[PDB]
Amino acid sequence: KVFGRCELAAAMKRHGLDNYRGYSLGNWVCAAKFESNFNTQATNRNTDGSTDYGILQINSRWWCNDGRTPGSRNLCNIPCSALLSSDITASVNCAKKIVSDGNGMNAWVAWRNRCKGTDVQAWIRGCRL
Ligand SMILES: [Cl-]
Ligand SMILES: [Cl-]
Ligand code: NA
Ligand code: NA
Repeated sequence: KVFGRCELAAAMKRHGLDNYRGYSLGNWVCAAKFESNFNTQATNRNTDGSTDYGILQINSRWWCNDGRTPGSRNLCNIPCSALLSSDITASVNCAKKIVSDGNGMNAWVAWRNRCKGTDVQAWIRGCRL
Protein backbone atom coordinates (compact mmCIF):
# COMPACT_ATOMS: atom_id res chain seq x y z
CA LYS A 1 0.00 0.00 0.00
CA VAL A 2 1.24 3.47 -0.92
CA PHE A 3 0.04 5.88 1.75
CA GLY A 4 -0.85 9.47 1.33
CA ARG A 5 1.04 11.91 3.51
CA CYS A 6 -1.85 12.83 5.82
CA GLU A 7 -3.19 9.27 5.89
CA LEU A 8 0.17 8.03 7.14
CA ALA A 9 0.46 10.82 9.69
CA ALA A 10 -2.93 9.87 11.11
CA ALA A 11 -2.01 6.19 11.23
CA MET A 12 1.27 6.93 12.99
CA LYS A 13 -0.45 9.23 15.49
CA ARG A 14 -2.94 6.53 16.47
CA HIS A 15 -0.10 4.03 16.90
CA GLY A 16 1.59 6.37 19.39
CA LEU A 17 4.45 7.83 17.40
CA ASP A 18 3.68 11.51 17.93
CA ASN A 19 6.41 12.76 20.28
CA TYR A 20 7.60 9.21 20.94
CA ARG A 21 11.00 9.60 22.62
CA GLY A 22 10.61 13.31 21.86
CA TYR A 23 10.30 13.00 18.06
CA SER A 24 7.36 14.96 16.72
CA LEU A 25 5.11 13.38 14.13
CA GLY A 26 6.64 15.26 11.20
CA ASN A 27 9.99 13.56 11.85
CA TRP A 28 8.41 10.14 11.31
CA VAL A 29 6.52 11.18 8.18
CA CYS A 30 9.65 12.77 6.72
CA ALA A 31 11.67 9.62 7.44
CA ALA A 32 9.04 7.43 5.78
CA LYS A 33 8.91 9.64 2.67
CA PHE A 34 12.63 9.42 2.04
CA GLU A 35 13.13 5.81 3.19
CA SER A 36 10.27 4.24 1.18
CA ASN A 37 8.27 6.96 -0.66
CA PHE A 38 5.42 5.90 1.64
CA ASN A 39 5.29 2.37 0.13
CA THR A 40 4.88 -0.46 2.62
CA GLN A 41 6.25 -2.95 0.05
CA ALA A 42 9.66 -1.26 -0.39
CA THR A 43 12.74 -3.45 -0.15
CA ASN A 44 16.39 -2.61 -0.74
CA ARG A 45 19.51 -4.76 -0.48
CA ASN A 46 22.60 -3.57 1.40
CA THR A 47 26.24 -4.21 0.53
CA ASP A 48 26.72 -6.54 3.52
CA GLY A 49 23.93 -8.84 2.26
CA SER A 50 21.26 -7.62 4.64
CA THR A 51 18.00 -6.15 3.34
CA ASP A 52 15.85 -3.21 4.45
CA TYR A 53 12.08 -3.70 4.63
CA GLY A 54 8.93 -1.62 4.56
CA ILE A 55 7.83 1.94 5.15
CA LEU A 56 10.73 2.62 7.56
CA GLN A 57 13.33 0.39 5.85
CA ILE A 58 14.09 -1.77 8.90
CA ASN A 59 17.30 -3.80 8.42
CA SER A 60 17.53 -7.60 8.66
CA ARG A 61 21.10 -7.35 10.02
CA TRP A 62 19.65 -6.54 13.47
CA TRP A 63 15.86 -6.25 13.67
CA CYS A 64 14.01 -8.97 11.75
CA ASN A 65 14.55 -12.44 10.34
CA ASP A 66 14.52 -12.96 6.56
CA GLY A 67 16.26 -16.35 6.48
CA ARG A 68 19.16 -15.15 4.35
CA THR A 69 21.22 -12.78 6.57
CA PRO A 70 23.76 -15.04 8.30
CA GLY A 71 24.87 -14.15 11.79
CA SER A 72 22.20 -11.48 12.03
CA ARG A 73 19.94 -10.75 14.97
CA ASN A 74 16.16 -10.56 15.14
CA LEU A 75 15.71 -7.99 17.92
CA CYS A 76 12.07 -7.21 17.00
CA ASN A 77 11.28 -10.96 16.98
CA ILE A 78 9.41 -10.83 13.67
CA PRO A 79 9.80 -12.10 10.12
CA CYS A 80 10.89 -9.26 7.87
CA SER A 81 7.89 -9.98 5.61
CA ALA A 82 5.60 -8.73 8.40
CA LEU A 83 7.07 -5.27 7.83
CA LEU A 84 5.62 -5.12 4.30
CA SER A 85 1.99 -5.30 5.38
CA SER A 86 -0.55 -2.61 4.61
CA ASP A 87 -1.09 -2.59 8.42
CA ILE A 88 1.86 -0.61 9.80
CA THR A 89 1.56 -1.94 13.38
CA ALA A 90 4.60 -4.25 13.15
CA SER A 91 6.79 -1.56 11.57
CA VAL A 92 5.75 0.98 14.21
CA ASN A 93 6.32 -1.39 17.11
CA CYS A 94 9.76 -2.32 15.83
CA ALA A 95 10.63 1.34 15.15
CA LYS A 96 9.83 2.17 18.79
CA LYS A 97 12.47 -0.39 19.83
CA ILE A 98 15.04 1.04 17.39
CA VAL A 99 14.55 4.70 18.36
CA SER A 100 14.91 3.73 22.02
CA ASP A 101 18.26 1.96 21.66
CA GLY A 102 20.40 5.06 22.31
CA ASN A 103 20.91 6.71 18.91
CA GLY A 104 17.42 8.11 18.45
CA MET A 105 16.35 8.65 14.87
CA ASN A 106 20.00 8.79 13.68
CA ALA A 107 19.54 5.06 13.04
CA TRP A 108 17.70 6.13 9.81
CA VAL A 109 20.27 7.49 7.39
CA ALA A 110 17.69 9.36 5.33
CA TRP A 111 16.34 11.03 8.44
CA ARG A 112 19.78 12.27 9.42
CA ASN A 113 20.59 13.49 5.89
CA ARG A 114 17.22 14.85 4.74
CA CYS A 115 15.02 15.57 7.77
CA LYS A 116 17.21 16.44 10.75
CA GLY A 117 17.45 20.19 11.16
CA THR A 118 14.68 21.02 8.68
CA ASP A 119 11.14 22.26 9.22
CA VAL A 120 9.67 18.81 9.68
CA GLN A 121 6.28 20.16 10.79
CA ALA A 122 5.70 20.96 7.11
CA TRP A 123 5.16 17.23 6.59
CA ILE A 124 1.94 17.32 8.63
CA ARG A 125 0.71 20.75 7.48
CA GLY A 126 -2.90 20.75 6.40
CA CYS A 127 -3.72 17.32 7.80
CA ARG A 128 -6.78 16.53 9.92
CA LEU A 129 -5.21 14.88 12.97
CL1 LIG B 1 -2.15 0.82 9.49
CL1 LIG C 1 17.11 11.25 21.03
NA1 NA D 1 6.05 17.84 13.57
NA1 NA E 1 18.12 -10.93 11.06
